Order: sequence, then C-alpha cells, then structure tokens
Amino acid sequence: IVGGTASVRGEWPWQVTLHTTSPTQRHLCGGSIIGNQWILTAAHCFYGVESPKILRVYSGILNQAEIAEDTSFFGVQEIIIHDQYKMAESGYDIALLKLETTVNYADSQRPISLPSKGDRNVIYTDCWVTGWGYRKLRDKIQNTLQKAKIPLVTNEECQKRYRGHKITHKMICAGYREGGKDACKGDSGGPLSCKHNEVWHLVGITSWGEGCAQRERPGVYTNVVEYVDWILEKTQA
Ligand SMILES: *[C@](=O)([C]([C][C][C][N]C([N])=[N])[N]C(=O)[C]N1C(=O)C([N][C]C2=[C][C]=[C][C]=[C]2)=[C]N=C1S[C])C1=N[C]=[C]S1
Repeated sequence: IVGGTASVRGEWPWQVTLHTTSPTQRHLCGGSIIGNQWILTAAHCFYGVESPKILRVYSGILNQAEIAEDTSFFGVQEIIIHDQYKMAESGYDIALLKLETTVNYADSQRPISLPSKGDRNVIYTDCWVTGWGYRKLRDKIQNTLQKAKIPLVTNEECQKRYRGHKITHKMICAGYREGGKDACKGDSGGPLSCKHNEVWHLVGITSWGEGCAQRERPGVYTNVVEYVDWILEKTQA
C-alpha cells in the first residue's frame, strides 16, 4: 500500500495473508475471510499455481514477522477461479479458497459481510484498502499491515482514466485525482472495506492499476456485489 499507515492489531480481522511455499515461503496475496471455510481473493493471484498444496493462509496477522516455521496456518483444499476469468484487466478477477479446516472466529479473525444488491445505490464515504503490498514501485513486501483511506470514483470517471481499457460495471475504482494513496503489488486479492452504518462491507477486491498511486490513475477493484450470486453458488456444497 502506498501513502498508507500502520494498521492497529485486530483492526481488519477479515484480512488474511496468503503464502506460497515455492520455491521458499513468502507472501503471495491478500484475501478476505467471508465464511468459516472460505477466503475471497483475486484470481490473477494464482498464476503459475498448479496445486493448492503449496498455499498457506494465515489469519489474525498484523506483522509478517509473526509468521514462523511453527506458526499455525490454514491449508487450502481447493482453489475456485471464476470460469470467465482470463486476466485481471479484463475483469472476473475473483477466486475462492476453500480451506482444509474451519476458522474459529475471535476478535483477531472474523468474517466481513458481503454487500447487498440493494446497496448498489449506497454511497460509501468511508472506504479503506489494506495489505502488506509495496509502498512504492520496485519495492518489497511490508512487515506491518498497511491501511489507506481512499474515495470511490464513479465508473464514468474511471473510464476516462483508462481509455485503453473497458471499465465494466463489474469493476469499481478508487483513488485521489492527485494520486498519492493506493494499493500496489502484493496487495492483490486484498479487501476494499467500506464501513456503512456501523457495518463493514467487502465492496471490492484489489485487482489492478497502472503503476501505483499515480495521479489520474485510480486503483481498479473487482466489484464484489456483482458476484454475490456466484459466491453463493460456488460455496453452497
Ligand atoms: C497485486 O497486488 C497487484 C495490485 C495492483 C494494484 N494497483 C493499484 N491500485 N494502483 N495487481 C497486479 O499486479 C495486477 N496487474 C497489474 O496491475 C498490472 N498493471 C499494469 C497496467 C494495467 C493497466 C494499464 C496499464 C498498465 C499488470 N498486470 C497485472 S497481473 C499480476 C499483485 N498481484 C501479483 C503480484 S502483486
């Protein structure tokens, strides 16, 4: 995350850090707990990933330093990628990770509610993007989970900033006209939480953008509310 600040421990209990053991263990992407056995993340985060066996999900983490060889984690039983996904910039950048075991909720790890179709009209004014991603290009994974408050921008305005792409209604953008605060490499799959009426909603999933925090280049996110039916279908045993 760029132009962000250190998060408070337990402040984003649905935020998880997704790790890969190949070749050696490291943070791969962010993700969000949406069910006792489900993580919602980005699809493009599984490029080159041929087996869920090399994945490790860590919940209730503030600092990457807390993660050691002993540290407990959640295995991944199945990776579910939207069948229409091709690449982040084309949309459908969403995936579900079915965990091998169930998450026991607590103050440090709990699920975030999904947006309601009737909320597609709601005006989110308190939105935050979080992650251990780059604080700048050519940077590196950060130790402490970062947070940044960023305003949502209309799809019309976003389309103007990406004339080379098609910003669909299945995407949602966020950023400052002057740039300065945004998600970056490593934040992918992360949640774009928006508190409405005392309740936090998973409005978006960190997906892509041109560079990071550049002026007139809003971050682009998967518009989660457009996938509630998909999520229900894929999670209902
Ligand atoms: C993800 O953490 C990053 C997050 C990027 C967020 N960017 C913001 N908010 N400024 N996602 C990606 O790397 C996805 N991605 C891209 O963002 C780009 N950008 C180049 C581009 C896009 C549009 C127009 C011009 C240029 C290119 N490819 C990809 S696919 C990986 C990470 N995911 C994996 C590692 S870090």
